[PDB]
Parts: sequence; structure tokens; C-alpha cells
Amino acid sequence: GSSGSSGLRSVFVSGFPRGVDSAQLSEYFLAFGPVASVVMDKDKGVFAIVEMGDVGAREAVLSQSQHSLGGHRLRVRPREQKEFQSPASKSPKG
Repeated sequence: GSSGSSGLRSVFVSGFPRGVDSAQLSEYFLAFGPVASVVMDKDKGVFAIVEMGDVGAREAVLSQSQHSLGGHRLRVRPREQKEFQSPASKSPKG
């Protein structure tokens, strides 16, 4: 929920310009931690699933001020999609 939650050691990166490759991206994401790989769509090439070695690594990215890939801006996100929302109300009994 709140800041700091182990479970997803990956991040969703997109919004990159034309020319960017998987190898490059990874290298750029190595300044924070060890990247497993970059699964970028080949059919079209719009989004890329950036994987990380350990949970900490992925966390080091979330705790970053601003991200950029050689000037251009990147919409780096903690792979937070299709998030189910609902009024979770409940209280414990003495």
C-alpha cells in the first residue's frame, strides 16, 4: 500500500524516443541497481517492462527525483496498472 511494499521487483518504462534499445535502457537503469532485462515490444515498440535483480533495486528507482534518458523524459512507473479500488472497511473486536 503506502511507500515501501515488497512484492513487485519490476517497473514499467515507456514514453521513450525512437532509437532506444533494450541494452541501452538497462545500462541507464544500472546507475541505481542491477537490471535483469528489458522486455520491449517488438511488434510495435511502445512500452518496455524493466526488470530488476532485487526488490531494493526497483525501490531505489522509485525514490528518485527526476528521470531522463539523455535529455528526453521517461514515464518511469512502478508497474502500477489495473489497480483494483474498493472501500475496505473493517475493525477488530476486543
